[PDB]
Amino acid sequence: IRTSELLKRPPVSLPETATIREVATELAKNRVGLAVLTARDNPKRPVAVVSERDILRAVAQRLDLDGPAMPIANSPITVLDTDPVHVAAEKMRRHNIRHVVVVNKNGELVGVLSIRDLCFERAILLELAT
Amino acid sequence: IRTSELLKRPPVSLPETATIREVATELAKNRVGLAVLTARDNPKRPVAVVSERDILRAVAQRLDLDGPAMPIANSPITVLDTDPVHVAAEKMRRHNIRHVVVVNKNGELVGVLSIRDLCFERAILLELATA
Repeated sequence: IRTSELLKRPPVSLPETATIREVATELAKNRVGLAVLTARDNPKRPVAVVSERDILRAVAQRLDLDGPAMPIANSPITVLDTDPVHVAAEKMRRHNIRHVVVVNKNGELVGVLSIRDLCFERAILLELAT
Repeated sequence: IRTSELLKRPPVSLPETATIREVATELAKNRVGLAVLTARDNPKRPVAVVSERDILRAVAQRLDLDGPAMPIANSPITVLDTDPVHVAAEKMRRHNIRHVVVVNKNGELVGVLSIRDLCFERAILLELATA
């Protein structure tokens, strides 16, 4: 199974100019945990990622949640749409993260894969198990 | 493999009167995503849960983050410390959640199990796949 085969929905993405609350709004609405911030010059080019974890920490620290999201963002960890799903599972495990950003050969955003997408189906489980 | 075998640290718990930001602070500190709210008269008894996802929604809705957490809380979805890990995975899948509250036979809080705990190690995946 390739990572593209498991991608059924578009990822949550926002311009790199997004506020913290704007990211939270899109994540809450789409019931997913990681948002991709995209370049001003290309909305399909990933620049950073913001997790619900980052927003949580912003709340803990009393940051202005209408301020910019980029300062709480981190560099994306990526796999290819062409990569076998075991590579996606390896990066989540080894980087201790619950998502990977799926990009194509040309570096454009294809989707985001969750550990939730890999762990529940028997066929994916058995593939990752062996 | 039992759920108790995969518990890492003591669970994040706060009394049921906790504010939203108090929950966020404790979760941020412990680097985990689910807090258990416990009964005022019994700190061992879970009454509700608040995850980073609930806090996310709170932010999106512009709630007073220094107001009570209970209104944004959910009923605890629990498993026993003696349950096989496939029971936890199934509860996560069927309730569309990424955590479960682990309790003992007397209903006391033992820990919180995450999807991270179940979904990385092969031996565990294998056991989830067999069920």
